[PDB]
Amino acid sequence: PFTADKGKCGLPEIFDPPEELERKVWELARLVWQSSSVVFHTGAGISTASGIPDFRGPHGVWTMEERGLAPKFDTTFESARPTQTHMALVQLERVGLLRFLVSQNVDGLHVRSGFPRDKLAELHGNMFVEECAKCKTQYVRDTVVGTMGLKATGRLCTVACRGELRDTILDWEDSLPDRDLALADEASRNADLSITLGTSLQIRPSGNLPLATKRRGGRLVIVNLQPTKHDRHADLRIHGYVDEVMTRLMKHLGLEIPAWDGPRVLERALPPLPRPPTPKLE
Ligand SMILES: Nc1ncnc2c1ncn2[C@@H]1O[C@H](COP(=O)(O)OP(=O)(O)OC[C@H]2O[C@H](O)[C@H](O)[C@@H]2O)[C@@H](O)[C@H]1O
Ligand SMILES: O=c1c(O)c(-c2ccc(O)c(O)c2)oc2cc(O)cc(O)c12
Ligand SMILES: [Zn+2]
Repeated sequence: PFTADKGKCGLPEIFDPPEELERKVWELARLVWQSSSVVFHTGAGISTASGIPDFRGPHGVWTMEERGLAPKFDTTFESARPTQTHMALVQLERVGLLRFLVSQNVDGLHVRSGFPRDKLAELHGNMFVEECAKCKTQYVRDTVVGTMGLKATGRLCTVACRGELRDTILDWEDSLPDRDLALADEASRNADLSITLGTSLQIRPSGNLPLATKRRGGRLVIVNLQPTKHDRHADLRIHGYVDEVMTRLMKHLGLEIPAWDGPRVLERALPPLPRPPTPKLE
């Protein structure tokens, strides 16, 4: 834990100049239009624009620690709002353009945005989620569960059980929840398009799931300000802020980014909404 390898921290950021950024986001649109099964992979980069620092960015938690400085939070977890990127992903699922969403984020924003939990793998856990050690029932709380490392929180299960509730935050030693990783793995293998957003892809095996898409000739898009572990495997690398990339993508797809109603939990995806007809792609 104290000597846990925190990987490559504080690499220089890359900014695609505007003409190139505009051309890459057009190519991403073309890829989304052409794909049968689109899977998104998110990391801490999608939450930096809500005030939650990442881990390995220039002011990330691990980067600052290396330099003997502290990360800065501009929000609590409870007062953090979903970004434009978070809400774009909600809409993409609703119109059937996203098959599944794999996140390394513990910040609870995908759940709180109203993204359906049955299309989400939360590989590293959720700050707001406790789980019955007996029956495995999960409770999505309105405040952060005050423990980390799969510890007893002190609350008990209420299923019609009295099982001990534990946090879902993996420590360095803990392996990924089997359900989340198994669904994330099946989605990534069966996808013909994996898109990574604000992850450096340094964690194994979370960071490696997008590569599974390349099996049977799937395509891989990496959107990130820094270099990533798997840059050389990407069909398309977009170096720009994920909110800029996603608002431009949504405009190309003719989709609006929906309103956030405040924190709301959706267990099961709703029936798909209508979406714009597809352009002719030669
Ligand atoms: N607004 C932004 N737009 C685009 N890219 C961004 C933005 N902000 C940050 N980035 C990029 O976002 C990337 C975020 O990379 P990392 O900080 O490694 O986070 P992870 O989610 O992959 O960390 C994985 C696990 O490691 C930890 O131990 C935990 O257990 C994590 O769950 C950077 O490369 C930024 O350049
Ligand atoms: O529990 C914690 C936590 O999860 C995170 C964290 C950091 C960056 C992220 O991008 C993120 O999603 C979470 O930081 C912390 C920093 C502390 O001083 C104390 C904590 O207890 C946490
Ligand atoms: Zn129980």
